[PDB]
Amino acid sequence: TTRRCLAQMLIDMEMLSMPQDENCTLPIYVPFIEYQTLSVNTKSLRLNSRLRAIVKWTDPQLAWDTSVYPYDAVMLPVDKIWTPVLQVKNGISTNMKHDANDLLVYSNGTVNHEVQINAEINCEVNLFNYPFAGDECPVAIETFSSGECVTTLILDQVRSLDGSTGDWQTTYARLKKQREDRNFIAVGLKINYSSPLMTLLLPTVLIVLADFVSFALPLHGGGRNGFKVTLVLSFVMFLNLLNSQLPGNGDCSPIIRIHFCICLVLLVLSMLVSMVLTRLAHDGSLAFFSPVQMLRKVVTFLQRLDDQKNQNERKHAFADKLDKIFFLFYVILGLIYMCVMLGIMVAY
Amino acid sequence: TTRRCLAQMLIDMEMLSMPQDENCTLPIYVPFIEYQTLSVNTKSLRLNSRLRAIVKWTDPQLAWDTSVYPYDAVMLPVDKIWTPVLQVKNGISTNMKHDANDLLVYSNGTVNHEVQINAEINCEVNLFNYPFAGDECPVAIETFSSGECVTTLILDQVRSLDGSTGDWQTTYARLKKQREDRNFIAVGLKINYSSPLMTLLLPTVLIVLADFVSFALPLHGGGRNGFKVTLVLSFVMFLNLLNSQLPGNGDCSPIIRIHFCICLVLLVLSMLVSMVLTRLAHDGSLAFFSPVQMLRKVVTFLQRLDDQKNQNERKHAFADKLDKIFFLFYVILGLIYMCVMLGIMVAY
Amino acid sequence: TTRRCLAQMLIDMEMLSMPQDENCTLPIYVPFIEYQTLSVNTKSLRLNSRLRAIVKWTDPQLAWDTSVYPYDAVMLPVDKIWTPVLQVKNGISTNMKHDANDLLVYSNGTVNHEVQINAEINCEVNLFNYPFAGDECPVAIETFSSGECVTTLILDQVRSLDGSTGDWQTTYARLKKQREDRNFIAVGLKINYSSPLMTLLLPTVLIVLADFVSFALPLHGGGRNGFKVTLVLSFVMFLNLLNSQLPGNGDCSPIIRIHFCICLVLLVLSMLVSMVLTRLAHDGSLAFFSPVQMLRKVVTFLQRLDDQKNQNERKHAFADKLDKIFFLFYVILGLIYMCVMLGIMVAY
Amino acid sequence: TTRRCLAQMLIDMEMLSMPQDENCTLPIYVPFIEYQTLSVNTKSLRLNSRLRAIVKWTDPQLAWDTSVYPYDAVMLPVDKIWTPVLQVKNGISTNMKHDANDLLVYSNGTVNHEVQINAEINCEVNLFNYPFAGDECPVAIETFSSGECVTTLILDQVRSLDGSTGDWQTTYARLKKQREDRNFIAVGLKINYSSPLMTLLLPTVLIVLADFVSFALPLHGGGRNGFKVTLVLSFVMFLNLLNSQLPGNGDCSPIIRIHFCICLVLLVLSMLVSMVLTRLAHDGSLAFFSPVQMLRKVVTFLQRLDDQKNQNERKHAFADKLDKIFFLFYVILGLIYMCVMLGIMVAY
Amino acid sequence: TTRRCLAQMLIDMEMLSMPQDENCTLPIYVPFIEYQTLSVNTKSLRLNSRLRAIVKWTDPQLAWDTSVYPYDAVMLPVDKIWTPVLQVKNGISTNMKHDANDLLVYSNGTVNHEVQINAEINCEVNLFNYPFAGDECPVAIETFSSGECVTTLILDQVRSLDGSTGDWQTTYARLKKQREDRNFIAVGLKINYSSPLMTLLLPTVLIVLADFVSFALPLHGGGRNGFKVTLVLSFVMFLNLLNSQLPGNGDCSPIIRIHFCICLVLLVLSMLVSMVLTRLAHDGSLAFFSPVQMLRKVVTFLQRLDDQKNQNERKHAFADKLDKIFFLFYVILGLIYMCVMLGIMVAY
Ligand SMILES: *[C@@H]1O[C@H](CO)[C@@H](O)[C@H](O)[C@H]1NC(C)=O
Ligand SMILES: *[C@@H]1O[C@H](CO)[C@@H](O)[C@H](O)[C@H]1NC(C)=O
Ligand SMILES: *[C@@H]1O[C@H](CO)[C@@H](O)[C@H](O)[C@H]1NC(C)=O
Ligand SMILES: *[C@@H]1O[C@H](CO)[C@@H](O)[C@H](O)[C@H]1NC(C)=O
Ligand SMILES: *[C@@H]1O[C@H](CO)[C@@H](O)[C@H](O)[C@H]1NC(C)=O
Repeated sequence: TTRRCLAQMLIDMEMLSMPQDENCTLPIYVPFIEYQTLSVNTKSLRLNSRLRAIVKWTDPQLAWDTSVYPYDAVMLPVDKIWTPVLQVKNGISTNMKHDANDLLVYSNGTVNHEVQINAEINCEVNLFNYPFAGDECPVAIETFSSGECVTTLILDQVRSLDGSTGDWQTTYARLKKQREDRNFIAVGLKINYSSPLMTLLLPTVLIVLADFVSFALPLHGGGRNGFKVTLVLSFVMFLNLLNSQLPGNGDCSPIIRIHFCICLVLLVLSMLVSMVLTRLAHDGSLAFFSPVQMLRKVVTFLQRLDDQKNQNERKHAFADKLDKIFFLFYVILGLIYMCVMLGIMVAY
Repeated sequence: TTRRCLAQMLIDMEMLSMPQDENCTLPIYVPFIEYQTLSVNTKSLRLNSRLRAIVKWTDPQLAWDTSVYPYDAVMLPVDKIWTPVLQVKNGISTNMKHDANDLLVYSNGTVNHEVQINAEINCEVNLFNYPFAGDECPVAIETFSSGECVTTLILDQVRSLDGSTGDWQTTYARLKKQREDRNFIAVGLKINYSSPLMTLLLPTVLIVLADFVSFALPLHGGGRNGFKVTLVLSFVMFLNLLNSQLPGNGDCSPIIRIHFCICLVLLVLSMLVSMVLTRLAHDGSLAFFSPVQMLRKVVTFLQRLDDQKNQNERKHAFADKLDKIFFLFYVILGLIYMCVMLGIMVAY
Repeated sequence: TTRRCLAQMLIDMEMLSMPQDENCTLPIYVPFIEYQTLSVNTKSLRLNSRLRAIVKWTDPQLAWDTSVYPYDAVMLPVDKIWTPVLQVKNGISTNMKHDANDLLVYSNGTVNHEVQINAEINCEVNLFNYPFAGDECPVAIETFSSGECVTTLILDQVRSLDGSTGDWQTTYARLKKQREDRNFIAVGLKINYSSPLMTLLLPTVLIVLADFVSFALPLHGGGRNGFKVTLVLSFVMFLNLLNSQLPGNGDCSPIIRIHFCICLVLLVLSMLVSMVLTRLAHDGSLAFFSPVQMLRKVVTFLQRLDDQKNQNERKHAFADKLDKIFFLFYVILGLIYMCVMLGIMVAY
Repeated sequence: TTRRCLAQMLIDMEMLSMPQDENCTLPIYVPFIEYQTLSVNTKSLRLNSRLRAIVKWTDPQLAWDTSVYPYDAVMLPVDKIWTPVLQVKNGISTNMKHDANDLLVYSNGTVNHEVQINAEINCEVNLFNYPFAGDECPVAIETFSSGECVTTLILDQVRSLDGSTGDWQTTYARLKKQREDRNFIAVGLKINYSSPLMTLLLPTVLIVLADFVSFALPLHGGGRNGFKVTLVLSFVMFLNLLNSQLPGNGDCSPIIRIHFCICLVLLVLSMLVSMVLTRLAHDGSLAFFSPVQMLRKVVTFLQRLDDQKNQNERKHAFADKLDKIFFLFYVILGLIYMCVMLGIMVAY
Repeated sequence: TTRRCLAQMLIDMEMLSMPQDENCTLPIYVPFIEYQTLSVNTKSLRLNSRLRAIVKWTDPQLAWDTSVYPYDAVMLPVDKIWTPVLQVKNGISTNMKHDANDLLVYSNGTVNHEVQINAEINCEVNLFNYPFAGDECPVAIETFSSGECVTTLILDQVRSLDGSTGDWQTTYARLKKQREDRNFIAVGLKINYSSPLMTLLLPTVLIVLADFVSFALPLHGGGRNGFKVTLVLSFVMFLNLLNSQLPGNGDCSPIIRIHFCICLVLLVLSMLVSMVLTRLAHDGSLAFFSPVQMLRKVVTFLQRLDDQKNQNERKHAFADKLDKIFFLFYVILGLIYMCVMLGIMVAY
C-alpha cells in the first residue's frame, strides 16, 4: 500500500519492451525542446549542437488502480522500464543521455522524462562571400521506425539559447516539417564579420594601398625593392594563414582566396617592373638582359665632368618617365579591381 | 546477526527506488560543498568547475531495529540502493561521479555519501576592458524535481580552493539564492593583468612611441620607410595574435581590438605621408602623381655647380618644413589619442 | 495474447547465442550499406570512415506460431537477444555502434537491425605528385568466422555521401570482391589541388622568378644581397612548412620536397656568387680570399682625379660583364629546370 | 571437492559487502607501491602520475575449511567480491583501475590484488628562478573512511621509476606521514635547465651584447636603426613566447618575465636615443622637435666648399661625442644590470 | 539435442572462474601474434602499438559428451565464460579489447579466441646522433600470475606490419625471452633521416656557408651588418624549433642542439667583430670604446682635398687588412669545426 511499495512492484513487473500493443504505433510527444549551439567549425563546416528535450509518452502496462493505491504519481529509475531513444539522423555522432536517473509516471500511464541529445551535423553553408555569409541548417530529430512498426513524433515548440559561439553567431532555431512527415529544426547561422574584417581584409587593403604609393620612392635613392619584397613575403604569409582556416571545396568556394592570389600576383609584377626600371636607370639601356695649355686642359676636364653629370641626369630621367607611365596605369587598374572585388564579395 | 549479515540483508532488500513514501518530498541536505576551478577559456568564455559535495539524505526502508542488531552503522555499495544525482542545470556537460564505492547508513535511516560534480558553464563576463576585467558567474546546483514530486536541496556552506587557474584568478565562491527557491553558487572571476599588460599592451605602446620618434630620420638619408614598414607588418601580426584569443561577439566587445586597428591605421597614414614627402624632396614637386676665355668658362661651370647645390638644398629644406609641420600635428594627436584610449580601457 | 506479452515471452527465452543449429552457417544479408568519409589525414595517410549498414539475419528460435499469436511483427531490445558484430579487419580501431535500442522481428524469424561502424584505415596512396594525386583505398567488411563455423556476409548495394572532407575529396565508393570470397568497398580518394597550388606552388614559383629577375640590381647600388637573403630565409620557412604536412616515408615520396630543396640550393648558390661578384667589383681582384708651376699642379691633381674615376668605372664594368655571363647561364638553367620539374610533378 | 567448485561456491556466496564485522575497522596493507610520472605541465603546474600498488586485505567470509577442501589458494574474479578503492584525495581526477580480472585468495581469508591509480595533482612549486627550480610535491594516498567506520591504510615501501618526463625530471619519491595519521608520497621534481637555458637565456644575452656593441655603427653611415628595430621586434617575439609557457600567477612568479620586459625597455630607450642623435647630426641642432676677378671668384667658391665641409665635419663630431658619452653610460648600466639579474635569478 | 541447446546449457553452467583444477597451472598458447605500430613520439620517446593475438586455452568444464551431442564445435559469447586478460607489463596504459562477441569451443575443451592489445611503451632510444638513430625496444606480453597460481604463456610466431609511422620507421619485430622465463617482443625502430636532414641540417649548413662567404661585403659599402643579424635571428628561430621537438634529458642527449648552440655563438662573434671593424674603418682608431696668390690658394685647397681622400683610403685599407686576417682565421676554424661535428653526429 506504500508508494514505495507501488514503485517496487512496478520495477518487479520488468516492462522493458515498448507499449506496442496498439497496432505497434506509439505517439511520442516532445513539447518545448530547447536548442543550443556549442561550436561551429568554418574549415570543416560541422555544427555541434545540444538539444534538451522533454519526452512524454504512454505506457499502459505501467498504470495501477487508484482505489487500491491512493496515489497519483510515482518516480521510477529510467533503466528499469522502456524508454525511447531520440536520434539526429541528419548528422553524425548523435548521442542521447539522461538528464536524471528518475522519471515520473502518472496513474493513467503517462510518462514524463527529459533527455539531452548531443549531435554533430555536417552543415552545408554558402561560404562564397567570406566573411559576409549566413545560411539555414537543417537538423533532423527522429525516433526509430522500421517497416510496419512506426512511432510518430509530435513536436510543439522550440526555444533557442541564441548567442555567439565563437566566430559564428546563431540567430534563430525554428521548427519546420520535411516531405515525408519528418520533423526538423531549421537553425540560422551567421558570421560576425567584425573580427575577419579587422584581422584579414583591412590589413590587406592597407598593404595594397601602401604598395600603390610605394612608387614615390626614387629608383636611385634605394629603399624600394626591399620595401616591396617585404610586402610580397607578408602577403604570402597572409595567403597561407587564410588557406589554413577556410574550405576550398569546389563551386562557391570562398572568393577571398582568389582575391589574395590576384593581389599577390599584382604585387609581384609591380616589384618585377620596378627592378627592371632600376636596371634601366642604372645602365641606360636594357642590354644586360639581351645577349696657356695648362689653363685649357682644366676646362677640358671640367666640361667632361659636366657632360658625365648631364648623361647621369638624362638616364635617371628617362626611367622616371617610364615609371610615371607605369604608375598611372597600375594605380588605375588596381583601384578599379579593388572596388570590383569588394562589390563582388559583398553583393554577389 | 553479524554486521556483515545486516549489510547483506539490506542489499537483498533491493530498495532501488527513491524514498518517496512521505508525499514524494525528500529533503536532501548538502552541507560543506567544496568548489574548485579547473580552467577558464577567454575566447569561448567557458568555465570548468569541480564541486566535491557531501550529500546526506534519509531512507526509511534502510533502517533496522537496534535490539535485534546491536550496531549503529553499516556500509553498503552505492549501486545496491538508491542515490540522488546532483546536476548543474545552468551549465552544459554536467557529470556526477561517486567518490567511493561504499556509503555509510545509520540505524535511523540517515545516509551519508560524497559525490563529485564536474561541470562546464557558459560564463557571461563583461570583457570590455581587457585585461582589466572581472565578473560574477552563477553556477546552479539542482537535483531532479518534476510535477508533484519535488526533492528540495538544502545547502549550508561553500569552501573555495581559491587560486589562479592560468590567466584567470578565482577570487571567491559564495552561496546565494535565486528567485524560485533555487540554490546556486556565485563565483568571482578576475583577470591577472600582469601577463597581458606585459606581453601585449607594453610592446604596442613602445612601438607607437618609436613610430612617433621615427620622424627624426632624415628623408634623404634613408632608413625611414623600411623602419616604418617593419612596424606596420609587426602591428598586423599583433592584430592577428589579439584576434586569436579574444571573443569578438557583440556589444561590450573588448576595446583593445579597436585600439589596435586605430593604431595600425595611424601608422599606415604616417607611412603614406612620409613616402609622399620623400618623393616631394627628391623631385621638388608633387607632379609625379599628377598626370682669358678659358679662365671664364671655368667660372661658369663652378657657379653652375654651386647653383645646382643650392637648388638641392632648397628642395631638401622645403620637405623638411612640411615634415616638421606634419610631425607636430601627428605627435600631438597620437599622444592625446593614447591617453584617451588608456583612460577608456581602464575606467569605463 | 498481447503483442507486449509476446515480446516479454521472447525476452524471457534468453536466446543470447547465435542461430548456429543449421551446420553452424548463418547467412547474414546487409543490403544498402551507406559509406561516408569523416576525415582524411595526409601526413599519416589515415582514413576515417562511417558505414551505416542494415543487417538482416534469421533467428529460428525467435519465431512464434501465428495462430496463437495473431501478429506479424514485434520489436525487442537489441541486448536481450543475439546480434552479429560487423568489423573492419583491414583497418585499425573499428567500433560497431547500435543505431537504436530496438530491432524488428517477423513471424518467420527474420530480424532487421541497423548498425553504424566507425573505422580508421591505414590507407596507402601514391603521393608522388603532390598535390595532383588520387588513389583507391580498400575497406574490408567482415564478421567473425573461425574454423568450421563461418558466417557468410552477402552485400547488395553501396551508397556514398560523396563530398569534400577537407583537402581531400571522396569521388566514389564501389563494392568489389577479394580473393578468398571477402567482400570489400573500394573508395576513390582525390586531392583538390586548388588549395595546395595556390598556397604552396604559386608563391614559390613567383619567388623563384623574382630571384631570377633580381640580377638587375647593380652591385654598387645595394639592395641586392639582402633582397636575396630574405628570399632564401623565406624558402627555408617554406621547406619547414612543407615538411610539417607531408609523409616522407620512402619510395614514391612526394617530389615537391626535392623540388623545394633544389630551389633553395640554387638560390643559395646565386646569393654566394652575387656576394663574390660584389667583392670583386669593390676591390678589383679576388685577392681578399686568396692568402706657372701653380697652374700645373692643379692639372696634375685633376688628371689624378680623372684617372681614379676611370679605374673605378673599369673595375665596375668588369664585374658587370661577369654578372651578365652568370645571369644568362643561371636564367637558362633555372627555367629549363622549372619546366622539367613541373612536367615531372604533373605527368609522372 | 574441486578447486573450481570451491571458486564457484565462493562466487555464489556473493560477498559484495566489505568485511566490517570486526568493529567496522579493516586494516588494508599496501606494500611496495610503485610510483611513476607520466607528464608535468609548467604553465598549469599539474602533475600526471601513475601508481601501481599491491593491495592485500582480509576477508573472513572468504575462508573455507582445509580438511573438506584440500587446497591453499583460489583465484576469483574481482567483480564477484568486495574490493577497496584507493583514491588520491590531494589531486583532481583520480581513477583506480584493476590490473587483472582475477585475484588470489588464501585459505585463511587473505586476499591479494594489484591496482593502478592514475591521478592529476595540482602541484605547488616555487617557480621564481626559472629554469633553476625544483621542489617537493605531496601526493595523498587515501581510502574511504567516514565517521565511526574507518579502514586504516598501512604502507611499507615506495619505488620510483626515476627518469625525465620532458622538461621536468623526477628525482625521488619517498613516503612520509601527514598530521592526522595520513600516509602520503613526497615526489621531488626538478627542471633540467639545459634546454630552457640554451633556448631562451643564451640567445637573449647574446642579443643584448649585440645591442651594446651596435653603438659602433656610425650615425651617418646607416645600417643602425634597422639593426635595433630587428633586435627590438625579435625581443618582443621572445616576450610573447615566454608568456605563452610560464605561469604569471602572483607572488614568486618567474622573474625571467620581468627581466625580458626590462631588457626590451632598455633596447627601446637606446633606439630612441640613437634616432634623436642621428637627427641632431643631420640637422646640427635639436630644433626639428622644438616648435683677375675670374681667378678670384674661383677662390671664393673653393673656400665656400671648404667651409661647408668643415661645418659638416663639426656637426658629425659633436653627435659622435654625445653618442660616445651615452654609449659609456649605457654599457656600464647594462653590464651591471645583467650581472645583478643573473645573480638574482640563480641565487635568490 | 540442438547445437543451440548445447550452447544454452554451456551458458547456464556459468563457469566464470579460471580452469584452475590442475594445480592452478593453466598453459595458454598464443600462436601467430601480429604486431603493428600506430605512432612514435620523438620528444617523449613513447611508442604506441597494437597487437592482434589469437589466444587458445583449455577449459575442462566446457567439454560435453559427443555421443549425446553429435557436434564438434559450439560458439558462445565471450562474457558468458572465463577469458584470460593479456597485459603489457613493460609499458603504461595497456588495454585489451575483444575482437568479436563470440568464441569457438571444441568438444575436448579447447577454446580459440582472438584479442587486441593496445599499449603505450616508454621506449629508451639512443638519440645522440639525431637523425641517424635507431634502436631496439622491448615490449612485454604477460598474463596474471600471483604466488602459487601461475599461468604460463607459450608464444610461437610474430608477424609485423612493417611500414613508416611518420618520422620513424619500424624495421622488424622478433620474439625473444627474458631472464625469468618472460616472453617479450623486440621491435626495431629506425629514423628516416631524409626528412630531418632536408628540413634541419641542410638549411643550417647553407646558412653557415653564407655567413662564411659574407665577409666579401665591404665595410664601407654597407649591407653587411643587417645581412648577418638576419642570419643570427634566423638561427635563433632554428634553435627554438629544434628545441620544440627533441628530448634534452641527460647523457647521450642529441648533439644537434649543442651544434646549433655553437654555430649561433660563432655567428654572433663574427657579427660583433664585423661591427667593431666598421667603427675602426670609419673613425681610424678604436678610441670610441676607450674612455698670383689667388692661383696659389686654389693649389692649397686642392692638395688639402687630395690629402683628405688619401687618409680616407688608408683608413679604409687598414680595416680591410684586419678583416682579411680575421677571415683567414675564421673560415678555416669554422670549416674544421663543421667537418668534426658532422663526423661526430654520423659515426659516434
Ligand atoms: C493522464 O493524466 C495526466 C495528468 O493530468 C494528463 O495530463 C494526461 O493528459 C492524461 N493522459 C491520458 C491518456 O488520459
Ligand atoms: C540519525 O542519527 C544521526 C546520528 O546521530 C543524526 O545525526 C541524525 O540527525 C539522525 N536523524 C534523525 C532523523 O533522527
Ligand atoms: C520472412 O518474412 C519476410 C516478410 O515478408 C520476408 O521478407 C522474408 O523473406 C521471409 N523469410 C523467410 C525465410 O521466409
Ligand atoms: C594467511 O596466510 C598467508 C600465507 O602464508 C600469510 O602470509 C598471512 O599472514 C596469513 N594471515 C593470517 C591472518 O593468518
Ligand atoms: C582438441 O581438439 C582440437 C581439434 O583437433 C585439437 O587441435 C586440440 O589439440 C585438442 N586438444 C586436446 C587437449 O586434445
